[PDB]
Order: sequence, then C-alpha cells, then structure tokens
Amino acid sequence: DLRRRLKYFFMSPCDKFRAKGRKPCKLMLQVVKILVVTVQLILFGLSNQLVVTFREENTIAFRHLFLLGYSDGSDDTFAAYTQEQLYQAIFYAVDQYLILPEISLGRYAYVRGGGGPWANGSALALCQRYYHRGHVDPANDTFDIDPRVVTDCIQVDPPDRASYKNLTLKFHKLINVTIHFQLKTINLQSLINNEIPDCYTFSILITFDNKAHSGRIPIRLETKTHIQECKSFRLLFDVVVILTCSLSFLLCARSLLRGFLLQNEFVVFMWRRRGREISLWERLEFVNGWYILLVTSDVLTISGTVMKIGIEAKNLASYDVCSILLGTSTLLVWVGVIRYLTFFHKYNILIATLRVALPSVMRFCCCVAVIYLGYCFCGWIVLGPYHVKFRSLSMVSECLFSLINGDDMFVTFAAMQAQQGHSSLVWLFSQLYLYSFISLFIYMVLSLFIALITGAYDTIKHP
Amino acid sequence: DLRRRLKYFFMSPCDKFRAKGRKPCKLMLQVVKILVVTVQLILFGLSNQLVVTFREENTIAFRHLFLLGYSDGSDDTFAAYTQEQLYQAIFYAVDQYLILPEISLGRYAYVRGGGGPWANGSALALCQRYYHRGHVDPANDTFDIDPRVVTDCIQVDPPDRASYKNLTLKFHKLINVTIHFQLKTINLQSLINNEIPDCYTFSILITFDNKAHSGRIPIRLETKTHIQECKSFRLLFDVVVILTCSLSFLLCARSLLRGFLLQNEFVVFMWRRRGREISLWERLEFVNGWYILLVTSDVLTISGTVMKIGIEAKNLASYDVCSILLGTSTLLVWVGVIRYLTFFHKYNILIATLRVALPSVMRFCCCVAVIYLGYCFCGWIVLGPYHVKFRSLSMVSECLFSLINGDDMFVTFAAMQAQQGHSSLVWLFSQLYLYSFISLFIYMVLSLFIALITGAYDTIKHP
Amino acid sequence: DLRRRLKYFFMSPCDKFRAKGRKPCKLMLQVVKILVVTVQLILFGLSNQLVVTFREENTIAFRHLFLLGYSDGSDDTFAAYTQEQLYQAIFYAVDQYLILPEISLGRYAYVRGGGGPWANGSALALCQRYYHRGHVDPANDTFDIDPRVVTDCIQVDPPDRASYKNLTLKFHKLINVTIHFQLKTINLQSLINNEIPDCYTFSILITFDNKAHSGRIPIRLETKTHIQECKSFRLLFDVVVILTCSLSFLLCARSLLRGFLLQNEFVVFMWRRRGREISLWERLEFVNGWYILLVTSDVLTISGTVMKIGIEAKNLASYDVCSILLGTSTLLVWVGVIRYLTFFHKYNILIATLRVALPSVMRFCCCVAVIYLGYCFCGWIVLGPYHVKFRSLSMVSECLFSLINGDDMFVTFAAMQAQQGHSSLVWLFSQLYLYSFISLFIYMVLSLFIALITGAYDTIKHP
Amino acid sequence: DLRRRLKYFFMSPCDKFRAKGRKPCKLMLQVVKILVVTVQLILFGLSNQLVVTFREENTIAFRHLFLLGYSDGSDDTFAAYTQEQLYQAIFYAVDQYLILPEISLGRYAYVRGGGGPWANGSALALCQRYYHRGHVDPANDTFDIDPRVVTDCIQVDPPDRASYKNLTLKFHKLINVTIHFQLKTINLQSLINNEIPDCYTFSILITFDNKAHSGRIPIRLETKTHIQECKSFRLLFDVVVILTCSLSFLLCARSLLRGFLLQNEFVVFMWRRRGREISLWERLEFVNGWYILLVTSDVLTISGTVMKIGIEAKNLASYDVCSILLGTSTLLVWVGVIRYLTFFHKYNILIATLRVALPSVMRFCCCVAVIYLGYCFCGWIVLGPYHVKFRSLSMVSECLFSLINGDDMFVTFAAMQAQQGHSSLVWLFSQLYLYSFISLFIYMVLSLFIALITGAYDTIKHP
Ligand SMILES: CCCCCCCC(=O)OC[C@H](COP(=O)(O)O[C@@H]1[C@H](O)[C@H](OP(=O)(O)O)[C@@H](O)[C@H](OP(=O)(O)O)[C@H]1O)OC(=O)CCCCCCC
Ligand SMILES: CCCCCCCC(=O)OC[C@H](COP(=O)(O)O[C@@H]1[C@H](O)[C@H](OP(=O)(O)O)[C@@H](O)[C@H](OP(=O)(O)O)[C@H]1O)OC(=O)CCCCCCC
Ligand SMILES: CCCCCCCC(=O)OC[C@H](COP(=O)(O)O[C@@H]1[C@H](O)[C@H](OP(=O)(O)O)[C@@H](O)[C@H](OP(=O)(O)O)[C@H]1O)OC(=O)CCCCCCC
Ligand SMILES: CCCCCCCC(=O)OC[C@H](COP(=O)(O)O[C@@H]1[C@H](O)[C@H](OP(=O)(O)O)[C@@H](O)[C@H](OP(=O)(O)O)[C@H]1O)OC(=O)CCCCCCC
Ligand code: NA
Repeated sequence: DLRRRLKYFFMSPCDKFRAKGRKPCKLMLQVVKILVVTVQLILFGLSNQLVVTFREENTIAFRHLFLLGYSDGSDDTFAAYTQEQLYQAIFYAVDQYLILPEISLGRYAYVRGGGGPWANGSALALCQRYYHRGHVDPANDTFDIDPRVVTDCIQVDPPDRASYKNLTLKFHKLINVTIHFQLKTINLQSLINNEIPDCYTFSILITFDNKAHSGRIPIRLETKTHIQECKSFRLLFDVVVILTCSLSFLLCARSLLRGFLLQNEFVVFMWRRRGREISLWERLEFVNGWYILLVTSDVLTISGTVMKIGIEAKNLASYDVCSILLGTSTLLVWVGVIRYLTFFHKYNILIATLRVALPSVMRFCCCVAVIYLGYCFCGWIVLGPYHVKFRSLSMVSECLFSLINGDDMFVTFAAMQAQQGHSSLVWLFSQLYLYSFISLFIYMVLSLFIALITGAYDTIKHP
Repeated sequence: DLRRRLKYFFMSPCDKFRAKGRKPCKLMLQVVKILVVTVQLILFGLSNQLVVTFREENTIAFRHLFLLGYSDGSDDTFAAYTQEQLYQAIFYAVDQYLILPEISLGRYAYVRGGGGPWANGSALALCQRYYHRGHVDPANDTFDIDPRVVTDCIQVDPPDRASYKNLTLKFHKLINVTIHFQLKTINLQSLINNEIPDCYTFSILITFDNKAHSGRIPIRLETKTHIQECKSFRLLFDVVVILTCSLSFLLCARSLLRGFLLQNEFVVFMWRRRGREISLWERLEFVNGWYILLVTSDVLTISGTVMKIGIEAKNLASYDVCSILLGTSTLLVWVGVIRYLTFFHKYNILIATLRVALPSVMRFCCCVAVIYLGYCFCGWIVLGPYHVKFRSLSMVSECLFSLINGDDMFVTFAAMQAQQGHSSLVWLFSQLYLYSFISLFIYMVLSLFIALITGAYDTIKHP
Repeated sequence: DLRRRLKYFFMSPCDKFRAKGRKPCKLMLQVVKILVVTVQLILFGLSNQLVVTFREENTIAFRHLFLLGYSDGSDDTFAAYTQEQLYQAIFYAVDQYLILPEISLGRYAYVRGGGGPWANGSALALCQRYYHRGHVDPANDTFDIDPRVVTDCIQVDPPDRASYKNLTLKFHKLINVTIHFQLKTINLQSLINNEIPDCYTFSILITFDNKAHSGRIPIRLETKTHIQECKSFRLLFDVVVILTCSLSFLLCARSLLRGFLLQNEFVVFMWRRRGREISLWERLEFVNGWYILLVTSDVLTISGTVMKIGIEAKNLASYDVCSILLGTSTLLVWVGVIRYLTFFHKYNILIATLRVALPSVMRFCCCVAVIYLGYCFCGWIVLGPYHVKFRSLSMVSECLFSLINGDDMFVTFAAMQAQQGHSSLVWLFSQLYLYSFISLFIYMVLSLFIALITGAYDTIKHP
Repeated sequence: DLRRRLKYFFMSPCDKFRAKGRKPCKLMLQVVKILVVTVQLILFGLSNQLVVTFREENTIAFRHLFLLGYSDGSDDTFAAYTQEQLYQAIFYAVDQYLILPEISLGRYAYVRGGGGPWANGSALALCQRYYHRGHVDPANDTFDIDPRVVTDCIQVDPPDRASYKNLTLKFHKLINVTIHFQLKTINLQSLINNEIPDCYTFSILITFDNKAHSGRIPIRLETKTHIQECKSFRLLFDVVVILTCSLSFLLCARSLLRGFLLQNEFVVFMWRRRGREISLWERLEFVNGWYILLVTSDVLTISGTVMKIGIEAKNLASYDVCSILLGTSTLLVWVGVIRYLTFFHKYNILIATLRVALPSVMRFCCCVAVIYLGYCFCGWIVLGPYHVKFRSLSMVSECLFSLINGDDMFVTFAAMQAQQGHSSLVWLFSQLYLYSFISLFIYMVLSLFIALITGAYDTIKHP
C-alpha cells in the first residue's frame, strides 16, 4: 500500500536516517547556506558603512562651507527671516564656491557644466522661482495671481586657476531660490585600503524654500552621490552564494513537489478505500511550511545578490532595494533555524507553545486594533494642533505604541502641561485621553496577552 | 404568548435573518457610518494641520522679527535682567515694526487702528502698567502702596509708504509692559492649492511681565488669528454625514424603545403568571448597551458636524470644541466595531474575558487610588520645593504614573542627586519615597492586575 | 463569661451598630480628619510654592546680575580656566554690586554690615583663602607646605546714593575666593495678594572654588533667605486640625487600651479553663494595626502642625522637617482608607490578596537583594571610572533599579559605546555585566514577583 | 558501612552541629570574608574616584587651554573645515603652551624632552604626516600615489622663565597633524588629605585627524597619566584580605577533596553490593557547587588584591584588570549569601523555583536568540545607512534589547520619521520591522518567560 510511503513522509530526519539510511543533504546544505548568506551580508554592510560615512562627512563639510552661520544641530531650525539675511545667505554660498580651492580641506574639483538643465554650460546655476503674477495686497484683500511658475536663472562660472551680486528677489511672489552645482572628489581611503577606484561626484542643492509664504524661509543643503571608478574574492563569494541558494531552491522545490504528489495519491485512496471526504486544511499537512520559507529566502538571496553584483561594479546604485532583499532573506534563514530545535522535545515544548497561542494572540490583536485606531484618530484630531507628537497619524501611532510599552510617557504629559494646549478644556481632555488609554492597554490588554500565552503553555504541558 | 417575542429579542443578528428573513439594515448602516465619519475626521484634520502650520510658522517669524536677540529653544528662559536690557528689547520691537515692510520676508500689512482699546486710532499701542502708589523702600521696610492699576499708553503710527523713544518706565512700581498691534497677511498656498480666500489677521501681543517683581522680567510673544475671506464637496459630504448619523439615530432609538416596551410587558407577565419579583438589574438586560453607544455617537457627530460647517465658512472658529466632539464620536464608532466581533465565539472569548475582569479591575483601582493619592500629596509637599517634576499636584501625578509604568525613572532619581534637595534629610526621604513607591506599585499592584485578568480568562475558558 | 465580650471585640463596625446600637464615632472622626489634614497640606503647599518661586526667581537674576558671561543651563559647567578669566569674573561681580540700584529690575537695598564675620562693618566681603606655605614646585617634586588656612579679606562699601581692584591672588596656593553680601527686597505680591508683610533678606555667596587644584575653578552663586515681616483663618484652621487629631488620638488610644486589657483577661481564662498555652503572636490579634497607624499619624500631624504655626508667624523656617511630618502623616491617613474597604467582601478579596502575598514578596526581596548588591559593587568598581551613571554607589543603585524597570537602558549602553571605556576589555565586561543583569532581573526575578502574587490570589479565591 | 558517612555528607550545617558537634568554621569564615572583601573594594573605589576626578578635571582644563574656541559638550563635533581654521587651531595650541605659566590656573611644569620619539630633546613636537606621493587630481581622475607615510616634525622649546609659525601643511596628501607634550603637576589634595606623594605627569596629544579625507578634520585632545611619588593600614588590610581568602580557599578545597573521595568510594560500593551502574551526573551530586564559587572567588580576590598592592605603591597602574578581578570576586561572594538562605524552607522555595525554571529559560533563550539575531542583521543592513542607532551590529543589539524592555522606543520611531530614510520604501520597511519586532518580543516572548517561571513556581508549591 502507501501507509509505508506516508510513514516515511511526516517522519523526523533522525528517523529518516535509519530507514534506507539516506544521507542528510538538505540539512547540511541549509547549515552551509546560513553561514554564507550571513557572511555575505556582513561583508555588504561593512563596505556600505564606509561609503555612508564618506558621503555623510562630506555633506557636513559642505554645510559648514556654504551655509552662512551654520552650526551643528540646527538643521531643522536653520532659516532666514529678513530680506537681508536671505541675500547674505545666498551670496555667501556663491562667494564660498568661487574660492573653494583655496579654503577647503578636501580636494574638490569643479564639474564644468554641472549646474543642471537650468545651466547654459555653467558649473553653478543660481535660480529663483516666482509666480507669473503675484499682485498680493493684504491692505484691501486683492489677489490678482497667475500660478504659472517662472524660473529666473543666473549662470556662474568658476575662476580659471560678478553678475550674481546683481540679483533682485521678487519677495512678494517668490517660491524658492535654489543653488545647484557639482563637486568631484576622490575617496583616498579606497586607494590605500582596498586599492579601489572611487571617484565621487556630489550634486549639491541648496534650497531657500518659501513655498509656505509664512515669513520664515528654511534653508537646507542636500547632496546626491554618483560613485564611478577613477581612471576578486567578493565577486567569487557572490557566485558561491548564488549557487548555494540555487541548489537549496531545487531540493526544497523537489521536496515540495513530492508532498503535492503524495497529497494527490491520498485524496483518492481515502475516497476509494473509505469514500471519505478530505477538507482543504486536511491537505495542508502535506505542505511543509519550513520549505516554503526556504525557497522564499532562496529567491530573495539570489535576487538580492544579483543586484549587489551590479552595485559592486558601479552599475546599479540601488542600495535600498538590495539591502532590503538581503536583510529580509537573512532574517528568514536565521528564523529557519527554529525548525532544527523542533526535533528536540524540550525545545519543541516552547516552540509549540507559541504556535498554539498564535491564533489567540492574532484574534486579540484584531479585537484591540479597533480600540487602538479609535484612540489614534481622537488624539490626532484633538491634540494635533497642540502636541508635537500628535502632528500626523503615523506619528500618533508611534506615540501611542510607545506609551503602552512604557516609553516616553512623562514628556507626553509634560508637553500638555507647558501651555495646556492654550485651553483648559483641551488640557482636561488630554488628561482623560492619556490616563484612560495607558490604564486600559497596560493593565487590561497587556495582562490578557500574558494570560493567552500562559494558557497555551498550560495545555502544551498538560495535554 | 410572548416567549416567541422575547426569543426574537436577545437573538444573534445571523439567527434573526433566518426567522422572518429581516434584511440587516442597522448593521449595514453602521458600517457605512463608520466609513463616513472616519473620512470626515481625516478631511477635517488634514485641513486643520495646514492652518496650524501657517499660524505657527508666522508666529516664529514674529519672534525673530520683534524679539531682540531671540533664538529658537529659548522661549521659557527669554527674559531681561537689567533696566537697559528692558529698554533695548522694547525699542527693538517698536523699531522693527516701523521698518517691517522693507525687512520682512512675508507680506504683512499694517492694520490701521489695530492697537486695541488702549489705541486712539493708532496701529500700535505701547502700554506700561504700574500701581498708583509704589513707595517701596526695603531700606527701612516701608510700603505705602495703592494697588490700583494705572495704565500709561503711547500711540505709535506706521510710516506712510519718535515719541516712544521718550519712554520712562516706573520700575519700582511696574507691573508689565505690553505691545499690541495687528498684521494682515494672505495665505498664498490657499489661492493656489484650493483657490480658497484666506486673509489672516494676526493680533501680536508682546508682554514684558513683572508681576512677580523678582528682578527677572520674562518676555513672551503671543498671536491670535482671525481668519476671514480675502475679497462644494466638503459641504455636501458634511450633509451626507449628518443624514447617515440621523438615520442611524432613529433606528437605534426605535430599537431602544422596543426594548423598553418589551421590558414593560415582561415585568407584569412574570408578576401575574408567577407573581415573581423583578429587580432593577433584571430589567437592564432589555437595554442594549451597544445601541446606547450608537445614539451617543450619533449626537456627537451631528452636533460636532454642525459646528464644523460654521468653521469651514469662517463664522465659528471654535476648533477645540468641534475637534473634541468629532474625535470622541469617532473613537466611539470604532469601539462599536467590537460588537460585531462578539458574534464569533473565538473572538467573544477575549471580549468576554475583559468584560468579566472589568469589575475586579475597577475595584482594585479604588483600593490603590487611595495609596496613590497619599503618595501624590506626600511628594508634592516634600519634593515640590526641590524637584522640577513635583511642582504642582497634576505634575506629581504625571510623574508618579510614568514611574509605575517604567518611564523617566533615572532622571527623577538624578534630579535629587544633583543638589540633594540641599539637605541630607530631604535626600534620604526621597530615597525611601521613590524606592518604596516604585517597588510597591510595580511588583505588587501591577502583578495583581495580571492575576485578575488571568483569573477572568480561566473562568471564561473553564465554566 | 467573656465570649460575649470577645464577640463584640473582633466584630465588624456594621455589626457593632446592631449590638447596643453604639454610634459610629471614630469612623466619622476619621473621615473628618482625612478631610482637614488633606486641606491643611494643600494650603501649606500652595503658599510654600509662592515662596519657593520668589526665592528661585531672585536667585536666577543674581546669577545674571553678578556672574560674568552667565547663561541659563550652564550651572554645573560654569568655570574659569585662566588667571585673567578669574580676575574678570571677580571684578565683574563687585563692579555690578556697586551699580546695582541703577541697573537692576528688582528693588534691592544694601544691607549695611552684611558681609558676615570677615566684614568689618562693610556690606561686601571679598575674601581669598590660601595655605600659609605653598612652595609647590613640580619641576623637581618639592612640596614645602603648611596646610594652615590664611584668610585674606577686603572690605567693600556701597556708594551713598577702589581698593578691590588692587587684588592679587596667590594662585599657586589658593583654595577659594568668596564674595559675601546681602540684599533686602520686599515681596510685592504679598502686599497685594494677601496683604502679608514679607521683607526678604538674601545672603549671596559667590564661590570661586579651587579646592581640587585641577586647573579648573568652578564658579557658583548660592543664596540663603531670611523672611521677616516688613514694618486669621490659617491659624484658626491649624488649631482645628490639632483638635481633630488630638481627639482621634485619645479615642484610638482608648480602643488600644481595651485590647490590651481584653488580651490580659484572655491569657489567664485559657490558662485556667484549659490551662492552654498562648504564644506572643496569638496575643497580637488583640492589636488593631489600623489603630497603630491612626495614632502614629495623629502624632505626626500635631507635631507637624505645631512647627507649621511657627513657620507661618516667621519664627521657625524649618520647612524640610515640617513638610516631611505633614507629608508622611497625610500619606498615612489616606492609606488608612483601605480599612474601610476591608468591610466589603469584594474589595477585601483584593486587599487580602496583597496581605497574604506580602510575606513571600518580602522574602524574595532579601533573596534578590544580595544578588542586586553584588552587581552594584561590581559596576561601581569597574564602570565608575568610565560611566557617568556609575560614579557613586547611590548613583549605581539608581541606574540599576531603573534598568530593571525598563528605563534609561539605551543611554547606559550608548555611554559605553562612545569611548568604550578606553579599553576593549572594559567594554566587553560592560556587555556581559549589563546583558546578564537586565536579562536575569527582568525575565526571572520580575516573573517570580508576578507568580507570587498570582499564587496568593489563587488561594484567596479558592480556600 | 558508609551510609553513616554519606549521611553526614549531604546534611544541613545545622544538623551537622548535632552530630559530633563540629564547630561551624567555614560558615563563620565566609561571613568574615564577605565583610573584608566588601570593605576592601569600597576603599579601593573611594580612592580610585579621587584619582579619576583629578585626571578628568585636568583634561577639561587642557581642552579649554589649548583648543581654540572650545566649549563644553562639543567634543564629538569639534572640527575644522577650512585651511585657515586648521592653521589657527594649530597655532593657538602652540601659542598657549608657550605662555602656559602666566595664564593657567593650575601649576604645570614643562617636562623637558617630553615631546616623544619625534622630539630631538624638545618639550613639544609638532608633527604633520602625509603620503610620499599624493598627486590627487579629481579633475581627470588621476591618482599617482605612494602610501608610504612621511612624518615631518618641528621642535618647539618652552621659554626659560618662532619656527612653528613657518608651518606649511600638505593638505592634498595630509593624514594628520599631532601635537605632543607633557605637563607635570602635583595633586595638592593628596599632600593635605592623606599626606600622600603624588606627582602626576600628563602626556597631552592633540590630533587634527584627516584620515578620512572628507573635508572635515575632527580635533580631539587626549591625556595619559603617569602617577609617581613627589620626592600603613591600607597595606595591612590588604594582607588581611589575602589571608582570609587563602584560609577560605584551603578549607573549601579540602571539602571538595572529601567529596571526590566519597564519590570514589561510592562508585564501587554500588558496583559491588548491587553491581549497579552510575552515570556522570549521578556523581555530580557529590560536587558542592557553592564551594566551586567560593574557591573561584578566593582566587579572584587574592589575584586581584596582589595587583592592587602594586597599584597602591605606584608600580602597576593596571586599574582595569584589578577592578574587574575585585569587582567580579565581590559579586560572587555576595551571590554566595544565597546558600545561607537555602537552609530555610520559606526562602528555599523561592531559590528552588528559580533553579528549576532556569533550564527552561535557558532553552527558550536559544530558541529566541536566532529570531533576535535575524532581526539584528536585517536592521543593520537596511537601517544602518539612515538610523543613528543602527550604525554597528553591537549598537543594533543594544537598540533592539532596549526596545523589547520598553525603552527608547519613540526616539527610534522619530528618527525614521525625520527624513524617512530618504525613501518611502525604506520608511515603510522600518514600520513593519519595528512594529513586528516589538509586538512579537513583548507580547509573546516576554509573556512566555512569565509562564515558565509561574510553571516552575506551581511545581515547587505543589509537588
Ligand atoms: C532540474 C531539477 C532536478 C532536481 C533533481 C534533484 C534530485 C536529488 O538530487 O535529490 C536527492 C538528493 C537530495 O537529498 P535530500 O533533499 O537531503 O533528501 C531528500 C529528503 O529527505 C526528502 O524528505 P524531506 O526534505 O524531509 O521532505 C525525501 O523525501 C527525499 O526522497 P527519498 O526519501 O525517497 O530519498 C530525499 O531524497 O540529492 C542530493 O543529495 C544533492 C545532489 C545535488 C542535487 C542537484 C542536482 C542538479
Ligand atoms: C419618526 C420615527 C420613525 C421611525 C420609523 C422606523 C421604522 C423602520 O424603518 O424600521 C424598520 C427597518 C429597520 O431595520 P433594522 O433596524 O435593521 O431591523 C430591526 C432590528 O432587527 C431590530 O432588532 P435589534 O436592532 O437587533 O435590537 C428588530 O427588533 C426590528 O423589528 P422586527 O424584528 O419586528 O422587524 C427590526 O426591524 O427600516 C429600515 O430598514 C430603514 C428604513 C429607513 C428608516 C427611516 C425612515 C424615516
Ligand atoms: C483622658 C482620656 C479620656 C478618654 C475618654 C474617652 C471615652 C469615650 O468617649 O469613648 C466613648 C465614645 C467613643 O466612640 P467610638 O470610639 O466610636 O466607639 C468605641 C468603639 O466602637 C470601640 O471599638 P473599636 O474602636 O472598633 O476597637 C468599642 O469597643 C468602644 O467601647 P464599647 O463597645 O463598650 O462601647 C466604643 O465606645 O466617645 C465618643 O463618642 C466621643 C466623645 C468625645 C471623647 C473625648 C472626651 C474627652
Ligand atoms: C595544606 C592543607 C592543610 C589543610 C588542613 C585543613 C584541615 C582542617 O583544619 O579542617 C578542619 C576544620 C575545618 O572546619 P570546617 O570546614 O568548618 O568543617 C568541615 C565541614 O563541616 C565539612 O563539611 P562541608 O564543608 O559542609 O562540605 C566536613 O565534612 C569536615 O569534616 P568532618 O565532618 O569529618 O569534621 C569538617 O571538618 O579546621 C578549622 O576549623 C580551621 C583551622 C584552620 C585550617 C587551616 C590550617 C592550615
Ligand atoms: Na520604559
């Protein structure tokens, strides 16, 4: 019959080694795979840190080089408030760019024609943007305005080894002023540490932003980096990873196929021998959830590794996507180590406890999600005008979530004690709102989560 | 008889659909109502954020424009300490107001006659207030004083496209100096984003406050906003909300009436058939608590929505009350989603667990409230002189409440280690006070809350 | 016999009202007493806040008036590092004192002869203190030194409606420089708010401290206040409190005596009727622990109230002791409200749960106190040189106690990541030290506290 | 037979005192030993604090004396950004060194020939280090470079009671600039407090670090201290400690030997009388784990104390190792006090509860360590570029560990809300990453730890 077949299936790997003495091949390939993807990620991260620090250190210098009166820590507050401050900040940036070779501590080269589209072959583009028609007159509430954006650009060229000073800003109708230029530098560390060619190109954008027309013009400096090569093992290790995961993917895929076949042969044997019905869940047991994790992580590592090879050779620069693919795959393979612990009864007791408590925990989350959401909306609408932590809905969730886990509680209460939301009614509401939310979720909801787990443990211990 | 009537009543909605096949009308109207009030609140909040940011950004600029030597972050500390500092801060504010057109980055218009009652048609009123008779002489402890407040006001008028410099302050008897004026601006974003007429009027009040007569005169700037129109779907959606909640209110009210009638017919059927007694609680079961929530939230949304329509058209400006009405209603409708989960046994187990634990939790709160209050009073009286967190009773409660939830613990201990309350006895007391309070409430009181919930869960699981 | 007597004793007050119909007199006097001592403390605290704020606001002004280059927030860091900085800071303080009338915003009077013992009738005493013999020579490690302190004082007198500039500091042997003077002011708020005579005298002490001889001389300013009267209900309420607590003390004392007598009559009735033995505990049951609390709090309120009357009339100024006496008494009377809840079975279940868990919790505290202490000593000795939070033993306990309650964890880890304790070995140790301590105490010790309480609850529920 | 022997063995000490009336000698020596090692550590720590504060206070002064424009709190940010700033910072340090006698508040002596190896008999060595061949040209990506480090040093000699101003820095190829010199001072406090000879020598190193070649040159000042003697009970107490621990080591070692012998005599008595098998664990019971702790701590105290004697006499200066040896020994002896509590049944219930829960807790830690590690790697790779808390793997673990214990949660969420990781995809990932991690570990993993302990308690209570 097949009971012998279905007996081998659904058996422990240790037992499987006594019947037919099949060598453990997936088990040893999984342990190899955990080691290579983990080392690959560590190598990726170590080199990515070096690039991040170089880009960040240079951007700090640009702020000190080009932003008038700039000090560390005043990035969100850095702003101009008068017409002359705005003029002085703009002229300082351009003035500092023109003497950059003789003042800067880094070796920055002018990138001819780096001012962007607005530049006519110039290396620095000083643009001001305003509406076609402002005609703003608060004196009699008259607002003849044509929202069409008119860009007025000035071309500045670097000295070989001043029209911009004649800049008039249309303050009443102004939208923003931008300074665009590029600077080329060489990452010296690379030429000594790994003898790697690394010519960075920095696209500096200094924005004097008046889109809010609120009398306050924030000033920020931003950089984009283009890493080229100034005119191995890592690649070999990357191919090794792709092979190890590709081999793992096939064997796991093969095992999954065997389950689907065995499931098919069973659905009819019971529908003939007994004519008995089989539900969709009854067939899930033929599905190995761990193997689903393994192939899912194989796909992420191969797909993530392919993009990483492009990044290493200077062709992709899609760090965000590659890092997420490799990070999530690495998380999955380490999680997959739980499967090995399920082969031991003492460890399986704990893992099984979480498995049987998980449906109750998920159900309780839906029950309390609606209470949580109601508080989020209530707090955002009421406390948003007054509380720095309730400004956006996503910020409200982060605040409330931290509160129920006992973090940042007093500062939340202190913010509402400072000016009281400029209202006794609002201050009184914040008291009921925060006291009831924290009391409910910590003393009752959190206590129920403990009970669900303890109940699951009790049943696993005492079947 | 009526057992058939009372059987339909107290039945699940799913069962109700088999008997008489009554369409679920309240159930579908509740789900519609959850969607419209939630979207209405989100729309209210998104637009309220835009107004709040514009008002806040302008107020920051006014502080930089009018407050001498002002820097961000020094709002609570901003103060003058000498006679010449006070003079320089006052003259700077008035001097900056008179050149505002040619220095400011925003477009601010002078509001003629905006100085308030003290102004005689002037746009800026510089007032100093002092007692009628000061005669303060600490040299021989003589205090001839007439507390009557004498307001001395100076009229300043803006330049068309200096008497204030001749200001003498009666320092010995001074109460405060205030500068009042108004500035009119137009929210440009509105004319481009939603083509909405929005002429703001800012009432700026700069206070040099000496009511404490402590040698330190704090300086603050405050603004009041009057949003008018410079010379739709939102309203249609608001009527839709009022109709949806009004329809929900009637049906829920009707259902509530049916319960009261059925309760009346039962009180006498059992008092005739059996002559048996019925207690007040026995009649509560005819009361649907969920329907009480529904009509309560209907009233809040309609009442809140009516005020919101006034705000949208520039007639009310009662944001605080409207936001609380809409916030609390929205919280209630999302909470009301719990009722739907009670129709499923697996979810009902969790909801029922909290319901049966709730009386024990409430009783334990009263038991521990008196211990908590005793600590609050003890800490305020003893540590109030020395600890920044124990200054007021409401502040003490916020500090202690955060402590028992494991927040801001070390800073509380650090404050008392800095100067030790300038007393070994006080420092020693703070140690016993804080160590005993945290140990008692975390290790015993909090552990009891867990036990009450676990006991409630045990009984629901094992009846 | 006496079983009727011992039956009335050990009965509930409600039952006591049916037998002999004795009016509840202590019960109503306790509720009255809770109300009067709580209101008395609130009145004490409200007025104490006003004095504290006035003293603090004046001290801030003195720092701005007399400390060269002083800014808020730099109190612990304020120091001089060169000989000329020290000279400039000293001369600034004296220079500012001599023009105080014409620059200050408060009304400060010179107190003739206020310079202290060092002053010879002068209002300001500028003292420098140095060793008799310094002869410090690090060039050849020679240290001829006579530790006798020689005080060199200079007398400065205020202008009627400069020898100090000729000051030479013996830097090599210097200990400190102090400036002593007094300033008299009148709390104007008092003469308007409560028409109360309040002439403050401020003893200002500015210390330039070189006792560490470390090249850094910290500078601090301190004030002592002497509140006199410049030339009611509160007192009546204070007598009411003393009477209410004195009446409560007698009745509780009387009840306690009745217990001791009844205990005596029982010890021999059982030693005659049965000749049976009675242990010391068996006689404790005749002791009413609540009455012990009541008389203990009566003594604190009367003793605390007596001192408060002296403070109110300007004769004591012992705020610390009075506040502790009134704070601790008030805590006790609110705690005593628990007794009333023990008369109700539902509430008594919770209170009894904590009572029966309390011995196990106390025993577990002794078990874990020795582990806790071992960590405190280990951390102080090892991490004290490197970590700002491990500088003193009391600071270490505050740090560790906050850690196990989930507070200030990341900053503790961050401090050791900054410079790594300037040692890999020390950094590695800090990792094991902190990870093992937090893991042990949160996951095991804290989990046991929950178990002890849950076990106590289980036995109370299921006897 | 031996059952009488094995009966004395494995008996309580109290019982042991009735059989043969053997005086408790180890028990009284352990209590003595706890007292002496604890007092020894406190004495070590108190004196070590004094040295640490003196070294730290002097280093702060050096920063104010030698670092141009230095202010407290700007140690990590202190940096130069232009060629002239770097020149001014270097010349200021050397200029301030040459006038140190007449400006400093401490008594610092020049150490002739203290400039280090680079110095040719000079007291201050100003060195600049650069590559042999820079030839950096970002204009056409040309990088002819010879990484050989060339040190160019300038000799500066102090005035007896300027070639450095002629310094040209090779900015394009520069690695760092260092200033080395030594200053000798005498700890005056020592000559007055303990009449102790203490001549400190400070090796000051000021580094202008350009190894990153990022346009930003951080500036830091570091000191090394050499404490000699300028030309008792503590030592006697140290010998007392060594004797007490040496005596304890022998007796504990003797007792351990008795167990091994008794184990040997038993292995064969049961293998003859019964011929029964004995497993390795069955023989562990003859091992007294407490005695293992005692001898282990004896070794640490003696070894730690020996090094401390060298430090006290000015010969070792290995504070880190000595402090760890004495700290860990002291922790062990206080932990060993648990053994005494195990002799009492009420206390033993608690200690035994933790002992029987410990294997389950350790197993659960391995189960959750792999999930924890997967999150650590995922977060470091993805959030490392964007989040200040995810920069290194050890930092990630500290962040995640604090999160699950409810600390620093909101700031972690806030950092990702600031710039959103400059990517919606990254921001969305951070939401799933943090919400799932905190929810999983707090609501499930932490709840299981409580269950394991409660289950262990239940079995101890109810065998
Ligand atoms: C195009 C697709 C072709 C795929 C063909 C793959 C065929 C193939 O090799 O499987 C046999 C073993 C796999 O070894 P391995 O995966 O370790 O062992 C298998 C598992 O034990 C599986 O149970 P679970 O995984 O627990 O559900 C069991 O049912 C399989 O069939 P059985 O019990 O009747 O024996 C075993 O063969 O092979 C190797 O040991 C690696 C050799 C390199 C494989 C890659 C060669 C390209
Ligand atoms: C001035 C006051 C007049 C109020 C008159 C209202 C009369 C009216 O319509 O109710 C019937 C249904 C309500 O539909 P709906 O509320 O969904 O259904 C009712 C509920 O099931 C109720 O039980 P619970 O709510 O669970 O306690 C049940 O006892 C009612 O009586 P029954 O079992 O004998 O049938 C049902 O009619 O109506 C509509 O489906 C919407 C039509 C628009 C209603 C607004 C018309 C203006
Ligand atoms: C110098 C010392 C003299 C002290 C003399 C005090 C004598 C005195 O009055 O007690 C009777 C009641 C007290 O009233 P009150 O304390 O409320 O009632 C007593 C308690 O119920 C007590 O039980 P517990 O407290 O529960 O242990 C009970 O054993 C006493 O004796 P009994 O059952 O045989 O009746 C009762 O008299 O009195 C007043 O109702 C206030 C009148 C003002 C008392 C102050 C007068 C100066
Ligand atoms: C070179 C090595 C020589 C080591 C020789 C040491 C021999 C020696 O003294 O032990 C006897 C007692 C120890 O006293 P003490 O350690 O308190 O008592 C022992 C313990 O009770 C031990 O049980 P546990 O520790 O519970 O496992 C027990 O089996 C021993 O043998 P017994 O039951 O047959 O009597 C007892 O003698 O001695 C002193 O009371 C201190 C005198 C100073 C010892 C240092 C002298 C240099
Ligand atoms: Na916390």
